Amino acid sequence: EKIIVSACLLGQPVRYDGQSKGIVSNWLDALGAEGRALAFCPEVAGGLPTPRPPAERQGEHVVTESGLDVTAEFDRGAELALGLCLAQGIRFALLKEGSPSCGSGRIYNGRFEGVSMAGEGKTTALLRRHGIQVFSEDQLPELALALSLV
Ligand code: SF4
Repeated sequence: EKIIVSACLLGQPVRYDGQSKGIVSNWLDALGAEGRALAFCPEVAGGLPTPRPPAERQGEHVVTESGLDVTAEFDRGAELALGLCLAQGIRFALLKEGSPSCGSGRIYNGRFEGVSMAGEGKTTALLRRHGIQVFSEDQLPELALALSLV
């Protein structure tokens, strides 16, 4: 049984600033070694470049600080994540917290002022709407238990 993982959590330099959010986790390493962790970046899959300017949700819209609307790419990446899960039989996701794409518990408020609020990213919202459970890097034991049970 596989999971879809935010590519940045696996150390891939696909973050908006070309950096990575590689996490230290023996369990995630073992899952990867078994070919069960499918790296995925909604923003890069949606057609956005690396690097790219920061973006925040404003309701259903996703915009940059300058007002550029990038919802089309966010929604494409969200739909490609779902497509990958349906094709591979994946029903769990390990996505990056705070992201306008991958956030599951929190996101930035859309005012470009460093203020976080409770909410979810566009990919997470789509995945959960289709019955796929989304966990963050702060919920690895919960995700591991859910995956061990099936
Ligand atoms: S879109 Fe998601 S997977 Fe891609 S770099 Fe941003 S947080 Fe990581």
